Amino acid sequence: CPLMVKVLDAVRGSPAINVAMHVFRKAADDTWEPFASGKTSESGELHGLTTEEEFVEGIYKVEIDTKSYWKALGISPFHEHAEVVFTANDSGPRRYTIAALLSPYSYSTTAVVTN
Amino acid sequence: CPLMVKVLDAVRGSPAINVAMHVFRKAADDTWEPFASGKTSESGELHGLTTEEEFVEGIYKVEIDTKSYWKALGISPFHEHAEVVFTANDSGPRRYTIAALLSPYSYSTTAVVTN
Ligand SMILES: CCc1oc2ccccc2c1C(=O)c1cc(Br)c(O)c(Br)c1
Ligand SMILES: CCc1oc2ccccc2c1C(=O)c1cc(Br)c(O)c(Br)c1
Ligand SMILES: [Ca+2]
Repeated sequence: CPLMVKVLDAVRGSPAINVAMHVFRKAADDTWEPFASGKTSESGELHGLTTEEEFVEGIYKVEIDTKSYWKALGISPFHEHAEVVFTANDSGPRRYTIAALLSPYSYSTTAVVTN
Repeated sequence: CPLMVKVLDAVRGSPAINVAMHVFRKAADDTWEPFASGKTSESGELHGLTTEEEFVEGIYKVEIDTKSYWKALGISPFHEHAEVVFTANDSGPRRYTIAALLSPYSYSTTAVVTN
C-alpha cells in the first residue's frame, strides 16, 4: 500500500466514514487526470488506491469531498472540498499516509511518510 | 476589507512573510478565472485583495504558495501549495478571514466569517 488516506471528524471525535475522494496526477498538459478514487471505510481509512508499479513520481492531488460529508450530518460547512497537492519523490523507499482532520470551518492535513 | 488572508509559520512561531497567493473565481464555463493576488506583509497578513463591489457571489479558490516559502528557508516541504475553495456571499455580503498555519509536512486552514 504505497498511498493511503485517513480522514477524521473533529466535531464528533470519530473516523469520518463514507467520505468520497478522487486522486489525480498532473499530466504533461498541466491538466489533472483521474488516477484513483474511493470512499473511506468505517475506520476512516481508504486503502488500495494504487500499486507500487503504478505510483510513479509526479504531482498528485487528493480532492476530498468534505462538503457532502458535512451535509449528510446536517452541518453547514465552509469549504467546497479539501485539496491536498504534493510531489511524490522516489528517492529511497517511501510509503505515504495522507491524513485530514475535518471541522465545518477548518481542516488540517498532514503527511506521514515512512520507509 | 471583505477578504483577508493570514499565514503563520509553526516552525519559527512567526508570521509567514512574503508568501505569495493567487485568488481565482469559478467562471460560468466552470474554468478558474484569475481574481486577485498578492503577498503577505511583515505581519503575515494580506489585505486589500478585493472590494465589496468586486467580491460578488461565487466559488473562490485561494492558492497559497507554501512551497516557495519553505524552499526560500532551505526546507523541502511536502505540499505544492495550500488551497482553500469556498462559496462566498451566497446569503448576502460577508467578510472573510482565511488563515493558514504552515509546517513542512502539514498545514491547517480556517475561516472566520462575519456579518
Ligand atoms: C491532519 C490529520 C490529523 O490531525 C491531527 C490532530 C492531532 C493529532 C493527529 C492528527 C492528525 C493526523 O495526522 C493523524 C494521522 C494518523 Br496516521 C492517525 O492515525 C491519526 Br488518529 C491522526
Ligand atoms: C489555520 C490557521 C490557525 O491555526 C491555528 C492554530 C491554533 C490557533 C489558531 C490558529 C489559526 C488561526 O485561525 C488563526 C487565525 C487568526 Br485571525 C490569527 O490571528 C491567528 Br494568530 C491564528
Ligand atoms: Ca514510487
